[PDB]
Amino acid sequence: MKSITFEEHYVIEDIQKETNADELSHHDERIQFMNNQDVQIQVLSYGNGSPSNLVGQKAIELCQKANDQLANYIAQYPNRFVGFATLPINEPEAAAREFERCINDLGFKGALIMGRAQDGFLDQDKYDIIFKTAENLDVPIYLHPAPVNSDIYQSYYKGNYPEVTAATFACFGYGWHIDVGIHAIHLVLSGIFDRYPKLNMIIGHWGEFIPFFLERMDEALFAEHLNHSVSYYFKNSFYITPSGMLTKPQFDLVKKEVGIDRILYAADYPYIEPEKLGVFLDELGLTDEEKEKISYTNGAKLLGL
Ligand SMILES: [Ca+2]
Repeated sequence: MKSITFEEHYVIEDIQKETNADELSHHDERIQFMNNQDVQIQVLSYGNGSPSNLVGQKAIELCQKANDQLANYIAQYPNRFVGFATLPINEPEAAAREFERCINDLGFKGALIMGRAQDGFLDQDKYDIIFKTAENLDVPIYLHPAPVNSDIYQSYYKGNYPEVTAATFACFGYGWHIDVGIHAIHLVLSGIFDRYPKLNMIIGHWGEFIPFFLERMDEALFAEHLNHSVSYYFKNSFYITPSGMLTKPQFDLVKKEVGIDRILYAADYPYIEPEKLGVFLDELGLTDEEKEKISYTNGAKLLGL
């Protein structure tokens, strides 16, 4: 059974010099992984050091270059890849125009945004245009982690242990996942999904802790200004992926909280190269219908394939 994978990364060497298997030129290594793991399509997004974290004209020009080079690559292998836009978030009106260009000119099927803006989370009024654009284009936004701000690193992650421990704790060990979950909650609480009810967002790492507390948020997080309960937005406007963390207890929690229709597959290639990607869905006690949904059908519907 073939899959569509949603959190698969690339970088461009020349863009990296300005800002190894992640390099877009490493085509054969990418295809070997996909073929061996029964992956039909990788949805490609910029990886480490994305130009989306830069400011002004430089951020604009480097995102345009990344998107153009990605589109040239997909045009060579159109049956195996779909593109997600890289946006200069620190320039929101320019980001919304680049989003439109990616969808309408480049044939991309959404955007992946790493971290947050230089001035905070994307619930701020100035970023509303990005979400409005995504709904208008009928495409999702994948909200991905990135390094936390220095004030969070110093308050929460530095402690009585080595610096390498503090850095990994702040990043992929825990911290940047806590951060992206909080960012996604800001988006819900700000009413983005009441303004743009057809908008869908995607989050990785089994929901960035959010599914652990859905029932508790409905009971304890006061949000009477929204049209729906807090949990409703995660069940109806979000999709969740594993990001190559192929662990059953988290899958079971996510299935009970959001349901099978909201789960998409993802490997986090090449930062994770999960050897069990092609067999994991067979170890969860799922029906063939459920396996088909997670592997390809939920994603094919979302991407309009
Ligand atoms: Ca990733």
